[PDB]
Amino acid sequence: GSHMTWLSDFPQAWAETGGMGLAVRQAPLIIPLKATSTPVSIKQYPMSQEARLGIKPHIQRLLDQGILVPCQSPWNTPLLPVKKPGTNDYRPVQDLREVNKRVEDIHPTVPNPYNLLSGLPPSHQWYTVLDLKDAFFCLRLHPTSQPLFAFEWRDPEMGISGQLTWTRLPQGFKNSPTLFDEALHRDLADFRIQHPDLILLQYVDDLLLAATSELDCQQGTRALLQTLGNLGYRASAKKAQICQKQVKYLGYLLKEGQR
Amino acid sequence: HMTWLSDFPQAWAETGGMGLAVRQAPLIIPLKATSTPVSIKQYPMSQEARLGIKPHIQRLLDQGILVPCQSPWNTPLLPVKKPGTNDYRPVQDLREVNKRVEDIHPTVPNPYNLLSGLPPSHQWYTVLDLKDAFFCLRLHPTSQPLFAFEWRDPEMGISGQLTWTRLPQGFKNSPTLFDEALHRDLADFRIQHPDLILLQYVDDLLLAATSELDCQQGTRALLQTLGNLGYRASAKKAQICQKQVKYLGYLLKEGQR
DNA sequence: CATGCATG
DNA sequence: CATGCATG
Repeated sequence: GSHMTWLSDFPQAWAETGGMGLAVRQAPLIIPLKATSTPVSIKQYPMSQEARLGIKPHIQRLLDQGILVPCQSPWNTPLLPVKKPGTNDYRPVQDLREVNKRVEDIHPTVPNPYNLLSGLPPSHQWYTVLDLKDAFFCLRLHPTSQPLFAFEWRDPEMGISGQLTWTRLPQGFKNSPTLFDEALHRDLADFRIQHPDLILLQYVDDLLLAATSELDCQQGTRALLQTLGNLGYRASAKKAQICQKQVKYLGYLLKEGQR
Repeated sequence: HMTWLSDFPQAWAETGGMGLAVRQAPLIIPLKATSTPVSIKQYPMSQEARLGIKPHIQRLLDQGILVPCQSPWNTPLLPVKKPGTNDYRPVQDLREVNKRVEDIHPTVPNPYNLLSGLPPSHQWYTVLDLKDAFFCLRLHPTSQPLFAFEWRDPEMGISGQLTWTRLPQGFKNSPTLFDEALHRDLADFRIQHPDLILLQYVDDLLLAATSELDCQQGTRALLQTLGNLGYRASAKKAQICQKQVKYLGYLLKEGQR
């Protein structure tokens, strides 16, 4: 149709119009520690006022959304101000290595990008590719697990005088990809059943919907967006590839052939 | 009916846990322009009272509804009672805090004027009350300092104060902020169900339908919507699809009492 | 920045 | 054994 019509018919489905997501059907996650792990408090590396100002907006947006909350924890990991090469564009990166080492690994069951796409039958050649924005943040952390990802932050304006931590699955945590992948799979099982004429590929927060015609792809995408929104997820409108015979997915490019 | 608790896990507190209004962003509480922090010292309480209350504080702590803090503000924590031998419940005297917070217009219905506008045509009702309603709304970090109170406890690792991360009890504007929050959230539901009459008084709801079937279809949709929005109803108190129910202290069968 | 590992 | 760099 247009892209704008897609934005208009599904405001709750896109991160750009429906605010940040939160998976309503997902119970708070408990992060099991290794049998012998004990809290570790890695001190915050000194940070220049310039770098701090540079990442302040990132922290603020999260605080305003309740994604970051104040806490007092025996755990602590460094907050790193990563500045884009040749610019004054900063972004925060939390070094969670010491926490990851004390958390038990979860054998990732995420499918191989290649096989996933290699299964698509030649009968379904119309595609819609979406990627959920701030995916991990849509999954809540049980309060007993929140203390694990604490970091230092100071700002009188926000009434923060010590530490903050995440209420959602953090970026940088080793099991986030698989935990999210499994969550979205559970949440989309119903959709798959309601649409036997459609193929749905999903790799963590990346989705590819395949149909036999532009019409079926159109109607399937409407259903998918409505389902994702109701479920509490948010797709990136700016990056979406709706109803095309040629799309980019998981690094792979599929036109009527592959990459 | 046992299908209600099995079919709608997210809508009931028992199966869905502490709620959290997903459409409602953490709340900022505006202080009056003249206001200044108030520090009221904690009145010492019997070691027997600090026991019957200890569990509450602990439970909130563990759910993250309470958090340690250092704040310029401080209000009393009162050891209330009950007929029982050891039934002490927390009561925070937020009066000095309320006097310093900017007032907001009362938008809550008048109790009775709510039922007065109830068509005789709708005689099938469902009464639901939301559990821990105010707690579904979060407090922005910037406004959390306002509600702090003293609890030095070695056992849990508290060196001084604790404060709320959710809309607290005793805060003058809690009833109004929740009522307005729930009203906005259930608006789409009202529009999509014109043949249904929905009354809302803070955390007390009453759904009215023309027939038993309509009530059941309506109730299923309401619970589904509440769950998705993050609210939680008390399945234990719920009166589902029946012509005689009690709502807002009003007994209403086929003739209001 | 800190640094874990595949890599020669 | 030494080290480039992807990733926290």
